[PDB]
Amino acid sequence: SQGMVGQLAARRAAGVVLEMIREGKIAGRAVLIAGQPGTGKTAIAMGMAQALGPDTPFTAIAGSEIFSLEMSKTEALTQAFRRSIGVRIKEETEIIEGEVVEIQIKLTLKTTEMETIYDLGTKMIESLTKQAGDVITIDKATGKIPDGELQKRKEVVHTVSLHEIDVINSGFLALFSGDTGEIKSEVREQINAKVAEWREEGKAEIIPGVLFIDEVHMLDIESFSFLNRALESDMAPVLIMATNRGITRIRGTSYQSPHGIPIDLLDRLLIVSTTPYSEKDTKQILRIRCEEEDVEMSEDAYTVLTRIGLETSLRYAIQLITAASLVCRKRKGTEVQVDDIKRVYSLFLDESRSTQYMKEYQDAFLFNELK
Amino acid sequence: SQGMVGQLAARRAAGVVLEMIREGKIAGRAVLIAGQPGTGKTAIAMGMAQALGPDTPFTAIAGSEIFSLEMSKTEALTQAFRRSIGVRIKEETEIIEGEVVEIQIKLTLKTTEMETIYDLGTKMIESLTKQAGDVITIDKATGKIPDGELQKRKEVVHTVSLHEIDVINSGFLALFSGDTGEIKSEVREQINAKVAEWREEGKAEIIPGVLFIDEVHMLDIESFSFLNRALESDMAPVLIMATNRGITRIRGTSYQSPHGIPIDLLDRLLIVSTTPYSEKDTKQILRIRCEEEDVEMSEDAYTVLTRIGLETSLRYAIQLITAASLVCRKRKGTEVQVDDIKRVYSLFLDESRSTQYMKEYQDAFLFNELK
Ligand SMILES: [Mg+2]
Ligand SMILES: [Mg+2]
Ligand SMILES: [Mg+2]
Ligand SMILES: [Mg+2]
Ligand SMILES: [Mg+2]
Ligand SMILES: [Mg+2]
Repeated sequence: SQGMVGQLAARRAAGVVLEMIREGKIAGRAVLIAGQPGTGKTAIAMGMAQALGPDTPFTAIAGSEIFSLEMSKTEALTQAFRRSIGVRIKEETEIIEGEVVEIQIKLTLKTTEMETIYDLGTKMIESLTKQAGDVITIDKATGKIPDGELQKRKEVVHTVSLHEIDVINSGFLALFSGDTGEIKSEVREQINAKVAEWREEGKAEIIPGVLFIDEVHMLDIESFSFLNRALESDMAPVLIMATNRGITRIRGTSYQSPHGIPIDLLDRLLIVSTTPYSEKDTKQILRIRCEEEDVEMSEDAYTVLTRIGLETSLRYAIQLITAASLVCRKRKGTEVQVDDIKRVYSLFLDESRSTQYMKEYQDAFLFNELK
Repeated sequence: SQGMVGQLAARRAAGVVLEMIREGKIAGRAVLIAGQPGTGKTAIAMGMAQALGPDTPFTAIAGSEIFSLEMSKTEALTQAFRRSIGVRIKEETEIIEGEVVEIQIKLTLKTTEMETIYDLGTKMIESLTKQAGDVITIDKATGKIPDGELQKRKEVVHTVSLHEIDVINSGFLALFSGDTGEIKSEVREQINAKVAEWREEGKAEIIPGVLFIDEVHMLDIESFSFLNRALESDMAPVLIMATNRGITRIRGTSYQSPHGIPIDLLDRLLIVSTTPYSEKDTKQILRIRCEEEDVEMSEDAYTVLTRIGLETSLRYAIQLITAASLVCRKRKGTEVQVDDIKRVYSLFLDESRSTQYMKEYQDAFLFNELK
């Protein structure tokens, strides 16, 4: 584990894809992550974005989320793609770094090569109040920590997605306003042009990110045509789809097809697969979520919760970590124990027990009926 | 029973959820109450709102109620969410409290520290007509019941839902007017802005309440996308859904799914379940509804009506309380008896007997046919 747990084979395949992307040998190609749910597909796609760069746009959606009352399928996909396409701007900031020589209430700084007196404002004096070398950024303040020049320059790369720029140009309770969440079509075409001229001027760079679409089988034929068209664009992001369906109907038609994907799009897919998490992987993941939530848990508790993860889902086992720690705090305990796990397991149902919620009452009802 | 009866396990689970809400560990999470109908699900959700505060907005809808001739699905949900989001305003009222020293027809009040003469209007004199210490609110009147100052200040917190404000800004027979029941989209965005500036000024506070959606399986995929988006908002209420369906189709698609809910939304659900009411719980509830309706009922009558509640539904047994008391009043009786229960049970059908209404006539018809 160097960022995530398990899924060694899938990660290995993902690595080969990353080398295709860097070598440019993935033009007009997308990825499909087959496998059952809860096998770390999102982690795979997310880690691929990071592998391309520290600030690579990553967007994760679900197939069902393009059918909404707030947007059209076209608008939903457009936003999904514009969140995954980054614009990289270089900010050039001036930074005065030097050794403090004197303060007068004028600031005299020096490097090993020069010395200068800088006028001091009221905000600077106070800021300064809160003979050793430091840093000062212009139109800003101090950062107490030099040779060469006193005023040097530091670069600050900024990465912003096309969608982020859409919002800046075009929010509180906006969801509950009743009006759609569309972006004006004439605003995007203004931003598409502003970003086009900046790129021609060399002031901006386009960084195609990673768009992850889970439950891709929920898309209909119209939406797949959109995706297929996007893979032919030169600025498109790395498309990654996922589904646990084998063969199924193509929504919008009466035709079966592998994963419910039309052939024109299947033809350009690199298919990978994830397997279910082993007993070791499951406990490893559980341990990592406990540290993140600052939850101390007994070893007998890890064993039980791990078993629950294998018998139900890793998503469900993680829910119980938050619940068990509260049950632990109520009894003034210091670490989650097996009893805490048993209680929350009885209080909160997993998807399988929830779909058969009476079977537990029928058993009890019959068990008492025999008395 | 400290507010409601039975459902100890479900209430226990609900309590653990309340601690998550208060600790903030429920971001992007909703609740699903599985179980059969008539098991106090609404009471659970309602009690959770009260547990958050005395004036926490609570809204209860049914899945089928978003499909109407008066609103669109978007409008129906928007109102449902805006009824569940509260705006808390602090009114600062001046209250003169002091000991009456003299009346002149001028009112002289005093505390243990000061004394003052207040001019008296005609309304005040009359109001006063209807040497001991009392209270007076300015621009109002008297409340006959002190040290410190004479004019003190009392705070009156006011809680109003976003929807209540929508109506104030935007009624008799409005339902039968033929025109839709929409709120102008430009009016909400004006109220969203007025509430936004008040909050920035510290004059208003947003109180996310509790939205309860029963029969959630009636929602279609478009509506579930809306809910999933709302759980990502920071001002959203605590969403609570319910259904007695196990696995069923996702309306708008041809795919089965647990409770007819898409996975993107299932993934973020804490599932609880309610069991059927026991014989003891059922009689307890019946006793409480009698006191509320001011109905005296014999113990042999409670036993019979309780049995009816177990064999049909608690909703139906409660209907018979109103009917039986009228049958009781007709015969000039003082308390409902078994006979009163037997009569109304024969006069008013439960859902099961109503769906087989001829079987009672066929039995009688055949019974006479044999004579
Ligand atoms: Mg594995
Ligand atoms: Mg369709
Ligand atoms: Mg599960
Ligand atoms: Mg019970
Ligand atoms: Mg429909
Ligand atoms: Mg009934």
